[PDB]
Amino acid sequence: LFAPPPRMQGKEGRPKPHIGPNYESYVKEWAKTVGPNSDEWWAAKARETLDWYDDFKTVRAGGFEHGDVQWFPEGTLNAAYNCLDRHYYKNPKKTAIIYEADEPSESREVSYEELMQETCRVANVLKSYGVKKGDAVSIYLPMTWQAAAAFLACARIGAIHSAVFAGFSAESLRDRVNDCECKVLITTDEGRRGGKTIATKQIVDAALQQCPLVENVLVLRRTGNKVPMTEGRDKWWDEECAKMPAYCPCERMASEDPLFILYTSKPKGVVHSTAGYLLGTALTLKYVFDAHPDDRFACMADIGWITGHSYIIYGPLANGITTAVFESTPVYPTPSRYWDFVDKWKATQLYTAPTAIRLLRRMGEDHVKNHDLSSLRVLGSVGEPINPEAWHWYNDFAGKNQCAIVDTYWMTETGSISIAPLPGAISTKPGSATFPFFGMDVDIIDPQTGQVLEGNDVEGVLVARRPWPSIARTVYRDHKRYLETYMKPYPGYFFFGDGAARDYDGYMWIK
Amino acid sequence: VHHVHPLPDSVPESEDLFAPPPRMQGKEGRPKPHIGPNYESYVKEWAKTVGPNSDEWWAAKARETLDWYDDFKTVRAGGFEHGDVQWFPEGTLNAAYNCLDRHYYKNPKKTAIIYEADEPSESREVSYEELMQETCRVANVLKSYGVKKGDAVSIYLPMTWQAAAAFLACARIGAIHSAVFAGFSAESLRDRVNDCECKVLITTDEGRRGGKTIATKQIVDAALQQCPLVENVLVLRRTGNKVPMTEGRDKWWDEECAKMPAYCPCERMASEDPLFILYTSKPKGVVHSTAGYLLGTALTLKYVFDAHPDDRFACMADIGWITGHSYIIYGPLANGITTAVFESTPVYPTPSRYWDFVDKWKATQLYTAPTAIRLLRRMGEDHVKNHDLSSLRVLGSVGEPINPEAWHWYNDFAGKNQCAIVDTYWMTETGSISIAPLPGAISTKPGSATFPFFGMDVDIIDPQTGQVLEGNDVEGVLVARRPWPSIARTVYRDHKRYLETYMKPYPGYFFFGDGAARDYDGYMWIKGRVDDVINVSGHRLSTAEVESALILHKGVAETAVVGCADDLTGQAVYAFVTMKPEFDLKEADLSKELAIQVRKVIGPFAAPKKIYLVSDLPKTRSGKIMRRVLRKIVAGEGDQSSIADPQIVEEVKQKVTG
Amino acid sequence: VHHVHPLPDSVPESEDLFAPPPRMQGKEGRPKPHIGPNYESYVKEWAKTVGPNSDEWWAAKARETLDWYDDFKTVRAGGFEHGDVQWFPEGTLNAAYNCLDRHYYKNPKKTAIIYEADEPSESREVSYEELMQETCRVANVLKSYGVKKGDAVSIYLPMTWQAAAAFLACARIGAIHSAVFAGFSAESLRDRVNDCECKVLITTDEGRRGGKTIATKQIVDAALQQCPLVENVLVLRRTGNKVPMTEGRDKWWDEECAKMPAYCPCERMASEDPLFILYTSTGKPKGVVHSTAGYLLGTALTLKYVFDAHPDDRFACMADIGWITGHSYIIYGPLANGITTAVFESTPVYPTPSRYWDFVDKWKATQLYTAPTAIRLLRRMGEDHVKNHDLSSLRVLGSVGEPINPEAWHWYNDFAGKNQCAIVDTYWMTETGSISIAPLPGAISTKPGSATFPFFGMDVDIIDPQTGQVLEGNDVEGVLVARRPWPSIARTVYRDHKRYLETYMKPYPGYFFFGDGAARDYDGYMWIKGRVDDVINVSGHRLSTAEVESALILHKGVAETAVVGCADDLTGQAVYAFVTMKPEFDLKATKEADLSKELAIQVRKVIGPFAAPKKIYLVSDLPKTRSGKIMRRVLRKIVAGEGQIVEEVKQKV
Ligand SMILES: CCCCOP(=O)(O)OC[C@H]1O[C@@H](n2cnc3c(N)ncnc32)[C@H](O)[C@@H]1O
Ligand SMILES: CCCCOP(=O)(O)OC[C@H]1O[C@@H](n2cnc3c(N)ncnc32)[C@H](O)[C@@H]1O
Ligand SMILES: CCCCOP(=O)(O)OC[C@H]1O[C@@H](n2cnc3c(N)ncnc32)[C@H](O)[C@@H]1O
Repeated sequence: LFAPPPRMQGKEGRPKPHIGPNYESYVKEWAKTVGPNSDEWWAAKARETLDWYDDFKTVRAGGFEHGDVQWFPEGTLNAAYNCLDRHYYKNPKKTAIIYEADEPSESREVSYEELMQETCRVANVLKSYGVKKGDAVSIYLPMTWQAAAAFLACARIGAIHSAVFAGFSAESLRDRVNDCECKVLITTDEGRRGGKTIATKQIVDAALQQCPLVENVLVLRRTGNKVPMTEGRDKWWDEECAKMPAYCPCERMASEDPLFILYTSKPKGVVHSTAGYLLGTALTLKYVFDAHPDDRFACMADIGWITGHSYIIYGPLANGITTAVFESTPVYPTPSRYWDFVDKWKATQLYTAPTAIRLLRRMGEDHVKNHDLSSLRVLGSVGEPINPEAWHWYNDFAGKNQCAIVDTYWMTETGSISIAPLPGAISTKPGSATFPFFGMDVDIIDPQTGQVLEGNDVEGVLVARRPWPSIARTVYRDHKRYLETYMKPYPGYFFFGDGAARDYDGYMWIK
Repeated sequence: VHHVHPLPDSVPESEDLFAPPPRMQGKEGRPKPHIGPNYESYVKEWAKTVGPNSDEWWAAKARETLDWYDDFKTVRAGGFEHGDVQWFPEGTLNAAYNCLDRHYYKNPKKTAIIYEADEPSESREVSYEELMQETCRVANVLKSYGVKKGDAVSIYLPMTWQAAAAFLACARIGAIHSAVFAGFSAESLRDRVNDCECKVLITTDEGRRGGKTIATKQIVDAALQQCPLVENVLVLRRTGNKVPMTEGRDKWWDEECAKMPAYCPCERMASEDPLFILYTSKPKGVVHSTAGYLLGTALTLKYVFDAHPDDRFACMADIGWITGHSYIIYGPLANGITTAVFESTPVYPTPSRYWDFVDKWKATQLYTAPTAIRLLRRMGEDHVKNHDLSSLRVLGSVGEPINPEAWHWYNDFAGKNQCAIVDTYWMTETGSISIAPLPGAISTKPGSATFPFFGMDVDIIDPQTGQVLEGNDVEGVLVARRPWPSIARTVYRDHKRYLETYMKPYPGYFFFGDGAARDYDGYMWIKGRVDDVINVSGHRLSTAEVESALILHKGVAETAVVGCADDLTGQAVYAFVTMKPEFDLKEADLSKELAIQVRKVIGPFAAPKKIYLVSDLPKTRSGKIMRRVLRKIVAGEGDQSSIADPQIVEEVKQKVTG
Repeated sequence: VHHVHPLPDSVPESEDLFAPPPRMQGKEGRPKPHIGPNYESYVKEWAKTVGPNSDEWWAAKARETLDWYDDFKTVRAGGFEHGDVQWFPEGTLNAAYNCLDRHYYKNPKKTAIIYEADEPSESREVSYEELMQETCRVANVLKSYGVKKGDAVSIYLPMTWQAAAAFLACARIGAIHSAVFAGFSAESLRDRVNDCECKVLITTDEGRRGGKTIATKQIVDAALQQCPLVENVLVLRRTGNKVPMTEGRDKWWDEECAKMPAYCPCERMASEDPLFILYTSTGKPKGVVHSTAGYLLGTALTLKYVFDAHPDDRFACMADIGWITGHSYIIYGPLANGITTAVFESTPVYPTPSRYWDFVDKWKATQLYTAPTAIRLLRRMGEDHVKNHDLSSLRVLGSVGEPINPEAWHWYNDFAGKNQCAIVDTYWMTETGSISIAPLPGAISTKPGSATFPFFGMDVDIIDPQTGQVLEGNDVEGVLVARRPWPSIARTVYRDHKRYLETYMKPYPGYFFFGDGAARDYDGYMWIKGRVDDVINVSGHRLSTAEVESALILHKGVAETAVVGCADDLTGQAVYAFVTMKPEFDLKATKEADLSKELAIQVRKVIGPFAAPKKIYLVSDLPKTRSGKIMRRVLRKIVAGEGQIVEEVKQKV
């Protein structure tokens, strides 16, 4: 066990946590977010967290059975306005993105103003190509800060972006491009990671040879090395944006308009809508990571995955804080890079996968023991169970046993963290996600019985009892596959696909 | 000394007045009427809805009745002269939101549609949840075809419940639906599909009505060979019989919808955005806009039929005509009540069908047409006399004048003398009911529409004089003084025809095209189309008044009178007469009895010069008597395909020319 | 004593200050000024509109002046450096609603347009009802061609009242209109049509201007042979004479409109959606883009305050909708205010040079707005055309387009105004959207040739082009800059934002650069001296075109002049003058040599000895654009040797 450490109780001049100090304080608030009286909390949270063009009237409707989940349906908003414009109007020079380049010397801070201006220019480029509200746009970009401008330009005009991880092959890119039927692709000339050159345009050129709908390719000049360019079809990002004004109006989006598709391994195009997803990411960032206005949030994932979607771009920028976009690897130049980064920028949270937490602990304690790491308050794990040898090391060499460790469990289809400790309220057990997040009423069902095994010291499949705002709404042009995979196996429930157990202490353990 | 006479009736005028019966007085546990309990309560509310200070009532009614995304500022503007009528123009709303979403959110399992299939066993209740989900899937299918706000979508569907989902899916996204009655020939379909220039058509494999199979998909294919703009066809699998499916163009409804999410956002529509095009009988595309039309249907449904939240409204018309647009789909669903989609005919499997339907579902109101009333009246009382039917409180009649004889049969046997009868006058171009009794307030006369609805200020003009005839006991052509919210806004891409037809004949007025009389008590009588008058020796006759006289004779089921030129009287009346099957047939003596009764009740100038006793009248598939055919046959123009049974035409030619 | 001099004038400076006359004082039954009665009343209101606390006033004026569908939250944002200017960004509205619907709802029979046809008898009044219905019909026609929000639509229409309907039909549905002056060549039309990539073009069969025919449809057909994207052409039947019509592509306005309803909904536009592109004529055609709310607010406010417009005024701007002046002060400005605006189809000299004054007395115009070129044309025609007219309905007379010489200014004040009108010399540009510097007629005492003081929201300064630094205080001369964005500034150059930044934002970083020379005199009055590019540096003495031309016109029988610089080895540059004499002048009686001597002598007395021209050319007319601006770049290169009025000038040179 490990109760909330000094940095998560207001001591040493730190911000006091939003939920604290004990489990009773967490349960008091979470109880407001589930059950038949939880609309009130969700309605206020919706109106306090997001800027709306038109208010909503209904909080929620629909359910798992037919896949017609609705949240704040009559409201209209825009994700770019909430992640850029509204913070730009309040503090234009605040840093939105810490761009940590592959080479450390090339890093620099990108203000909300600069990010909004680039987003507006790209939005104007997409409009000049004929991209309309509801069209899909594919994005094949590595971890340069302009990836955020690419996402938010699509959201700004109501286009649906579909991000394709920049390590995917020509065939995997082709499949995802063809499935979403985008007519525009946004990519780079080359990607730079761990000191090597990704030939992204070369992969794009070979992929597009079997992509008959793509008519326009916008190419970011990331390296300037000679890459092939197809006349008419291919245009340079900087040359196109130079022609455009640095402001663009926001399309007024219905709450349930699709915000993006994310193909997850045939590739299944997981579709998230606008307000519910945006709310879930902003509330999870705030409470699960205890974000405060001046925080510098360092999520080391990739924007090609949902972790990059929710916890690099949408979550942090919606909260108006600073977010890191890390271009390199955990061990380039040396295995100390994560900590070189943490002290150089004074990151207040770090968020990473157990895979990397174990490629660092394997590289030796010499790379972490002589750093400050004092700016960190919360350390986060995501993607896979953290072995108890990894949990203790991340607490020791990364937190100096003074940061809370949040084991966050979720999936692409949940949009936002489902079960995790709130670091100022929950005492952690290594390898446990502990209690479920606001809006997540989870239970355990016996697969041999189809019956929920109530109580403690139980084990079975993990399910959810009621829809939550950030839940994925469909699988793109394959709603049947959406109902069969998540909704058919346990009627009245959502089926995560993961086994789980709840021990005597009520703590959840994800198998 | 009254110059205006009621439609011929066998009941004395002094005993032919019908006050709201106990079921419409808040007795017997029935809901109390919204407007009651006498005429002055009608006038009291009506007076707030016309004239220089009616904006306040209409602004308030609009905001109470409909859920708006954005409020309106202006209540009304525009006018007849240039056809620029506007209502609530700055407001935005969506018709599918008002007909589905807002009721789904309140009571998702409440029944939206009683789907009464052709085969009675296959009937079932469709919840607001289920109808909304199917509406959103179809809307999502339409968007995947590139249907945008303001695009036309043709609909060629019979009376299954999915037809409501087709209408509402178009409105959900701001597309303009153009519904085509599923009984129309390939040529009529083609003409409508081309005129509206839609790129998408929604239809069935087949339809089932009265136990026969309608080969809609086959008809579609013949039409589409002459509709170059149609790219997508969405085919509902209603029967499952093998039908042709053109690769690429044609997709199955259930297969497309299975790919799509069960919710879809609503397009935020301006008040004056076109909601639909409805062709009449070149085909004239009557355009209605959104807020004023929807408000019109919701208010008339509520007040003309005294609808209350648990009512099960049984309008037996077809969504292919305005009666089904306004009083099956939009009016009843906007009010959040339960509405019937009746897939069958009134006499299938037997003429007991309406009454089986009423008691099975405890229908609270019934709304049908005089041809159906006369059709069941013909088949006798065995099929109706032994039902309860006490769930009914209001019985409606629409489409033509209802002969008093038929009115009394409706009142005696459908209503067991315990329902109010609402004779509702209106047209496709008026959007909603223009003149009718409010059934908790108005004392009814058989054959009279009585008094104008909220927002309708109607007068009678002497057509020779062009001036309004002030007062009572007057006769002329019906006109409306000011625009009302649900009036048609244009004729599709033919605004000149719209102004020339309704707005030019009497400037400052809307011209209905009907002759009308207001009697001594102020009751309005719709007598017929202006174009259909018979002039005999200077006496102008409506067909309805002579036909009402003929049906007072025992054994008569239905008649159609026509005028024919005459050298000494200008025209003469000719009558085609239909008898109940039970009547014992001699023919020459019955015909003389019929002519004598017309001369006694109207005058010798109305007496048919000749009477043709036929076994059936020529009727279209939609049920109307084919009067032009009868006229042209009497006129010697026998050699000059809407006919439901063409063998009848030869039978009529034989009896006239043989 | 003063380093900055007024433009040379025959009147002594101490009698040359003109307080608001009684028509502008609320006497004789005239409306009381919105701002008055003196300089301090102007300053008191103007201080609310600039500086770090001016949001409150702009938010109030925006909500009071325009009808909004959605309110805004942010008043202003962005700046010159990147060209991301935003005003009222979250608000939504529609320009057609604001110029038509809301006035139609209140008083439908009020006259929106006084249509003054080429022939005076063919003129008539167009109600707000009639104009709204024609706008809605055309908007419905455009929607039937598939025009969507954000599409561009070219307009090649002469000055008939339907030009306003075509602009507003585009605004009504959110299309971006691109108007092209109806006299432009086919090659000029082609370039503008292709640049904006429109698929629809609105035009006439023919235009009528001064009894001459404008083969608009013939010119169009030539242009469209090289315009591949244009699919639909809507042809107004202005004359009904036989013009070619291409089957399918071309349709008749009246036949299309007759099929359409006479109401059409308004598209809900964001504040910063583009309203129109307007191409200007030193390089390629520059497509200046204005957005919706700020531009409309600016034209509405300037119309109200610079011309002191009141609800029943009959505003007579004599420009052409092909230029920004007609955009701002014929259509959008006056119709947003709900008043009556004039659409004048003729020329100032058709039928007689009394047309303007015939027009003014026929309609009882309350304000007149025209250009110095027209003023100096009527001047040379003689005063009998104006002398025996009433003209008393007038309260404000305005001048736009170029520096107005004091000689022209007094002729305007004495004859057009009978010394009872305020003269408002209005300085601005296509790129400013609306009037930038002008007298407020109920408050400001005018000097002949001074624009006087900045408008609400305009915070201007003078920079020394030789140092890049602002000149502090009064009695200074340099180049005019603005310190902050204003609501109606142009947002970009269409698909060429880099040219927008390089031209306006980069010359003096931190400021907006107008490209004009200017001086702020000892009283704080601003004087616009000419274009920076037209300045002539004679041995260090920087001479502006306006002051030398204003000197030359003080000579008897001089009608109009242009001076340009060319390099001379001794003085670096020397002044070269092209002079136009009134047509009655006897060129044989006066040897041109003695004319030159008296002219060069007259220049030395008002400006200085360095300012005399090195050579004077007598010409019959000067090279001018279709707008009327003198094409001094042509004269400068022709004088520099580098080669129909141009062939006459080159031969004479
Ligand atoms: C988490 C988003 C990254 C990619 O998301 P994805 O590719 O959709 O995969 C989701 C799967 O990650 C596993 N997982 C996630 N967090 C935990 C945790 N804290 N403890 C144990 N397992 C975890 C689950 O098995 C889940 O199903
Ligand atoms: C009304 C909806 C279906 C028909 O709509 P439509 O096809 O546009 O027919 C309009 C014409 O039907 C006649 N009509 C209609 N209802 C009545 C009535 N209650 N009493 C007398 N005549 C009536 C009129 O002549 C009218 O003008
Ligand atoms: C203003 C609309 C018509 C021309 O619009 P434009 O074609 O954008 O011309 C812009 C240039 O016109 C000159 N100019 C304009 N008005 C004045 C004035 N009152 N005094 C002195 N000069 C003036 C300037 O040099 C300006 O830069």
